[PDB]
Amino acid sequence: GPSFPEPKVVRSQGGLLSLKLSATPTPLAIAGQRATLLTYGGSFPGPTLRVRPRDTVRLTLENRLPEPTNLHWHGLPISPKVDDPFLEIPPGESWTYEFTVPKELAGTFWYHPHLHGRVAPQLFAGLLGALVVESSLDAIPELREAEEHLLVLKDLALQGGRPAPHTPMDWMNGKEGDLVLVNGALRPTLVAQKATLRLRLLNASNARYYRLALQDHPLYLIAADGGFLEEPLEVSELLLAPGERAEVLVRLRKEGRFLLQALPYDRGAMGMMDMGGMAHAMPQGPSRPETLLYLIAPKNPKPLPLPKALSPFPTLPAPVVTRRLVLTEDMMAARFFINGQVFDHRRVDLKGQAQTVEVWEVENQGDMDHPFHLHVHPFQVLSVGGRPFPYRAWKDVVNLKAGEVARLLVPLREKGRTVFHCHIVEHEDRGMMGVLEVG
Ligand SMILES: [Cu+2]
Ligand SMILES: [Cu+2]
Ligand SMILES: [Cu+2]
Ligand SMILES: [Cu+2]
Repeated sequence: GPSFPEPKVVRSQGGLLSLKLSATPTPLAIAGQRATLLTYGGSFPGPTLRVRPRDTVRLTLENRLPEPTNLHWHGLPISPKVDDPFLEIPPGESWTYEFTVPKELAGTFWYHPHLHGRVAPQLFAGLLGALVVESSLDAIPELREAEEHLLVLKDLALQGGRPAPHTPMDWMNGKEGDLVLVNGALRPTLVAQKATLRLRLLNASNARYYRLALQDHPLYLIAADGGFLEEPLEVSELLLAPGERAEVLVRLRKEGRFLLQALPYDRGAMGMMDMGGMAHAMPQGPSRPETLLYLIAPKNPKPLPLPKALSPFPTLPAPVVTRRLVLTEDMMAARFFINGQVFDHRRVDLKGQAQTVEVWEVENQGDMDHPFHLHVHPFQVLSVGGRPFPYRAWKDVVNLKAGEVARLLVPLREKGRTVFHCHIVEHEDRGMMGVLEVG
């Protein structure tokens, strides 16, 4: 129908989003070919859930997979008793997630499986969808009058009409696929009807990075992972690591066709080489450039003025502890560590106090990029690689290139046991995850 494919939207009704969603192997048409994927709601991506603060969400997940699964409400600062990373929904069983959307929340979030050891294959097979929290700021004219679209960035590889299996190298690097899709479509065309576009961006890939650039145009960052910036930030490109989100304004400057591209980016993935007594790992180097979509500008584009301001970032109490988390790798074993340990669901690694603020220094001592994710407690990135972060906004995933230190301001919110881990999900399944208990 519409030239631009976008997941179906389910909205709350009278302050309640009540929905039954089954995770099921589903025959689909994807990228001009028939394939059986694992989907929520029979679609890839799963449906977009659009809610408002203080809405009630009642989501019954029926597991029709041959293996156990669960849901992670990625980015939502709700209770880890609801967003429970240790829950197992057995095959054939159902579980109902009921939570209230926090009052002070806005932006693009998402849901996907989080059963340790099975995350990478289930996510890669198509189990993912977006959750949008619409705010009163969406009513200001500079945003309301913009044309809005969600872009779910997720790649795929097919073998015999099914998701390609994980190889040993996939477990080491994180699996990337040759089909680089937007909303499950291969290089769709967006024929813009307005000159200002508001694009909600989601990197739902296992491991692929998206070094985003729109031909002949800057991007205006207005929101990060878990909330608005304080004011629009002009960027020439925008890197989205696995699990990250962003919202940008695009102000179309002239008529024409403009490529939105994932420019070449070296995240440190490795190959293997044998050159006579060698048999050692070699960098894959940068990814080849990918076209994500074709953007057709309307006739005589006159974009709206940018919003002068978005949302003030909260003033946070002085922190009461500093934590250091060091990431390391054993590439040939495909094992990944935090402070020298692999995940153990029985072991509590960190113990913090709710409503206190902590400083987290996360240090990448590996040679690969590692996008560090913390559940339940959104954070403020202060600096990465010794460079001050140029905006204030809630994030829940922060990318660390090799050698870099990120300093995060972490306010602890809901009490309970939750996790932190690399969002190259193969690395999480292979041990790069730890346990935080908030009391
Ligand atoms: Cu996630
Ligand atoms: Cu998460
Ligand atoms: Cu990693
Ligand atoms: Cu997680």
